Amino acid sequence: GMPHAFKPGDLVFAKMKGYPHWPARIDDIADGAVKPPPNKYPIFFFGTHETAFLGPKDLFPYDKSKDKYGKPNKRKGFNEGLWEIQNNPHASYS
Repeated sequence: GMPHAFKPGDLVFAKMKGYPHWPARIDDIADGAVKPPPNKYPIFFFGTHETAFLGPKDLFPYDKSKDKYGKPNKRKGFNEGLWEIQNNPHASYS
């Protein structure tokens, strides 16, 4: 097939119910691990230990959205996650 819209390493803000748009990346599925439902992706939330499966309606490509969503807030882990996406977005995190 053609390349998917999102691929491992892509940076986003990801939206979950109850939470502000959160700095995140598309992760690899580990060898042998559960794969997402169709047209979903494993999303690693910077500043957290959360990986969740989300679809595109909840994914805001980082460059388009950073001016609006890339602003400090005091949710736990948020500003740490902003630091990570800005300063070391491709490091090992878990």
